[PDB]
Amino acid sequence: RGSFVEMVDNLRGKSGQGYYVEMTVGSPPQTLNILVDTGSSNFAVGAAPHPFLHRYYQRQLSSTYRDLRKGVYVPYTQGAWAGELGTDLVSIPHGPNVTVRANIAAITESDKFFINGSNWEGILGLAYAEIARPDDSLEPFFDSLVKQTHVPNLFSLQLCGAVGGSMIIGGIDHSLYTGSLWYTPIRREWYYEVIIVRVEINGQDLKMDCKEYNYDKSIVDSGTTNLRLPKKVFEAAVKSIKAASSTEKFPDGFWLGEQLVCWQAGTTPWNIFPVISLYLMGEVTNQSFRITILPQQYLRPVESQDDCYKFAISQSSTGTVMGAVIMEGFYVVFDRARKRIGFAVSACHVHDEFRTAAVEGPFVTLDMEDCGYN
Ligand SMILES: C[C@@H](NC(=O)c1cc(C(=O)N[C@@H](Cc2ccccc2)[C@@H](O)Cn2cccn2)cc(N(C)S(C)(=O)=O)c1)c1ccc(F)cc1
Ligand SMILES: [Cl-]
Repeated sequence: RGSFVEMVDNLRGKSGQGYYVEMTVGSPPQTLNILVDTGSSNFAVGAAPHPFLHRYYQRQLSSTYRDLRKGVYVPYTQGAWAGELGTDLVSIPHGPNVTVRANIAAITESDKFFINGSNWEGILGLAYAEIARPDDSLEPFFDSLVKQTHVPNLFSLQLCGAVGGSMIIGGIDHSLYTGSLWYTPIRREWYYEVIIVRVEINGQDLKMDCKEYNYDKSIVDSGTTNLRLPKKVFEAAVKSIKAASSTEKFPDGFWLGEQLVCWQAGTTPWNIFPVISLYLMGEVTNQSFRITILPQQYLRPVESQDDCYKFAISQSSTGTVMGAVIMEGFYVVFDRARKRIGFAVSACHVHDEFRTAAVEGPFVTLDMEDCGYN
């Protein structure tokens, strides 16, 4: 097919509990399934038995492992782990045709980090060194890949929800999207931080000051399931989504992610729930564009003749997190060489015969440089 064909369809996800790619570490080779996380910057692998791991990295069998004689601990919003730093050879067999010596944290203990049944045994933090632990001197995997090889400084993700998808490393594959790509600047290289300049629920502007949508940051994060919104924005958005979906009433806990609602298999009334649009700053002064997701992205299946769903927009106290809810609508291009992130409608996103996810523009939006937090 296109020149990156052998990286298409290189991601899997088991019951929707994270998308992961196979990575092969050490010598002789040990291949493990690695969750792709654009919200963090450590490459870390299970390296000791755990009840939720089928396999783990055995350093003593790899002749090329080098111990860096330093511990590392990483806490996330969900979960934490502790382990030991070293370096070893790493290749991605359905990724670029190169092998690099990368830092690797060997996870030896953890709390609420591994997910039973998820089939992944480590994490690949693809964001930048500023947020790596123990500190920014520990080079992240993608930085090593670009410094040691010819691979261009860009990767792109198509996360296909319900689970699989593609991680194209070093380019873009045009089969994975339709329409045009539209780009927003990476505001700052730490997380993949972006600026959200307007939010609409079924065409209706939420009308908050744009500084509320980015307080205290907005990031794109493939290792977080939900669209997470700061408190005032979440409360406002729920009020508006309730109002829009008012031909059916749901208990208050459903909008808090505490109750599920189930429909008989195949009857979910998608049409009653609104589309949600986020407008992002564009590449030209005063220009923006909008990405629009469907309830097939923000109502997530929980795995009888019953389709059960959880509402997967939730409250955050650390800014807007555009997680898998947002990314499953779109092919997302992390164009680190041009400090920008591109969105296009994904060729695999879940939709129905009446509505599809969309990426549209340009719009005119003034004073966008004021939306960001300082
Ligand atoms: C793998 C699974 N992920 C979740 O279940 C999940 C993970 C986190 C979280 O902290 N993610 C960490 C990395 C990590 C990866 C794996 C385990 C723990 C943590 C970094 O990305 C952000 N981070 C950096 C510093 C602080 N935080 C938060 C939440 N929520 C808080 S939620 C419920 O979505 O609002 C839910 C998944 C399932 C389906 C998918 F399509 C995609 C992902
Ligand atoms: Cl097209």
